[PDB]
Amino acid sequence: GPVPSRARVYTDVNTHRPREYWDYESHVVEWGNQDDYQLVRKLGRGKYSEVFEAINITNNEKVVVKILKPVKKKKIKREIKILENLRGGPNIITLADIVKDRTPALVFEHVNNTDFKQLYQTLTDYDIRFYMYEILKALDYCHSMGIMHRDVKPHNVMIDHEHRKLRLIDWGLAEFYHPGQEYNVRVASRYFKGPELLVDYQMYDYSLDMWSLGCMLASMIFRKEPFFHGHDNYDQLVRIAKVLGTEDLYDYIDKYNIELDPRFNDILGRHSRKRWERFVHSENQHLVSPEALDFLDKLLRYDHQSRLTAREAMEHPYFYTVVKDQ
Ligand SMILES: CC(=O)Nc1ccc2ccn(-c3cc(NC4CC4)n4ncc(C#N)c4n3)c2c1
Repeated sequence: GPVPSRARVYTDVNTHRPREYWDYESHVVEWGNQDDYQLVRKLGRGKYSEVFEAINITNNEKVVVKILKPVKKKKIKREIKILENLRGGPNIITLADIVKDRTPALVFEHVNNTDFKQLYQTLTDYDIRFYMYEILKALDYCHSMGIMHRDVKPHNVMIDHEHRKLRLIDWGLAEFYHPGQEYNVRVASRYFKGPELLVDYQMYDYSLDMWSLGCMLASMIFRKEPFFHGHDNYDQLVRIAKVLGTEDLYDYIDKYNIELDPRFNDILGRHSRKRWERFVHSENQHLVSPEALDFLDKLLRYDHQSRLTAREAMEHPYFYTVVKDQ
């Protein structure tokens, strides 16, 4: 069987908490009053919800309402408990209310989000460093609180650019970290899935989020969205291997005694590790620095144990100007 793994940091944060902190199956949902909100317009669909802008008629606040499609009680309880545990944490979306009427609806703080397809193409070198640092504050916080996001991606990072305001949203896939637990690998968007998910290594941890973050950083500095563009989950690992190289991949598989799907055998092939420089062009060079590439290299690792922690990432030279300015 596969060799076990433990998070390097925040390993036992939940084991030290009272049971109720992480035992979300026992959680009793506190329902607010549905009549306090009126929907204004549809914002879009998720996997298991439709999202609206609304008004709290009680206080004239703009809010966001996520009306749940049918999902198991325990999955709703998990997201609620996590949002409550993290509330007040840096750049974590605030869950403001939970209502019903027999469908449950989560009510969030509204972020005046700048279009992800527009905003990203205006960002300067400084902006990317600044917003990356803001995401790292949210990830260090949630990790320190015993929670993996497991769905870090551009769509789940709301930025009100005028106010330099960022929030990490959509904690619907997040889970509590418990050492030894075998997690579901069927999480995250294709392009952002960590190698652990793609090879079916279940004993993963907070470090998953750091891979996803590295994918975001690469797509921003190189202006290549998505960065790792797979055709499916199998081809996704191939796309990663054509950049990181196959030697390190097979080293990771050996170290954890992972059983690789036989399918993969015929498709991974043999690939050198590429230098980052092949992704730099006249369009993106203003975003790309030695610091950026050093930081990126230390997030995008097969071996989850070798990736930077959120807290370590915050100390990287890439952020020195940002840290001084704050
Ligand atoms: C709520 C959730 O987890 N899922 C989700 C899924 C789809 C959409 C589509 C739009 N949203 C938004 C749009 C904006 N702001 C307005 C300017 C566009 N915000 N501001 C704050 C949240 C939250 N939470 C939000 N959500 C979604 C959220």
